[PDB]
Amino acid sequence: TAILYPFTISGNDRNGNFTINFKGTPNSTNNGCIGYSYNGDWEKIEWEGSCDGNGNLVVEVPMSKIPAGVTSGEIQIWWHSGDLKMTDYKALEHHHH
Ligand SMILES: OC[C@H]1O[C@@H](O[C@H]2[C@H](O)[C@H](O)[C@H](O[C@H]3[C@H](O)[C@H](O)[C@H](O[C@H]4[C@H](O)[C@H](O)[C@H](O[C@H]5[C@H](O)[C@H](O)[C@H](O)O[C@@H]5CO)O[C@@H]4CO)O[C@@H]3CO)O[C@@H]2CO)[C@@H](O)[C@@H](O)[C@@H]1O
Repeated sequence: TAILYPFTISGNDRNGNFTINFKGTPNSTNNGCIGYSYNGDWEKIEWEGSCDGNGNLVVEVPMSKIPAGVTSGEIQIWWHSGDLKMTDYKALEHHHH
């Protein structure tokens, strides 16, 4: 039961990380990706992790994994053993709550 969150980025700036905060069922098992179209073809930077006792999960990916010229994509949740939602993401110095 996939969940998709669209995003837009600069095509040029690639310093730092793409950081995602999720809230979900404590101790849940979760995975997904950061996906994007690269010259029309879909590529995926997979992520996985378990929520802590408070139900929080932070995912970090280097921005350098997204090729130059890419301007849009989706944060995707794939597997979630309980509940999971994106509460914030940060890329290229910009938070999105
Ligand atoms: O460890 C937990 C659990 O994992 C189990 O195996 C999982 C596995 O870990 C993954 O969760 C896997 O994930 C697949 C998803 O179920 C789903 O099919 C997903 O589909 C994506 C697709 O990959 C792609 O990103 C697609 O992007 C679109 C985009 O949305 C946009 O429309 C654009 O224009 O087009 C692109 C391309 O079409 O979006 C889809 C989501 O809608 O793909 C995942 C794999 O890449 O599922 C497995 C379960 O079947 C087991 O190992 C288990 O034992 C273990 O407990």
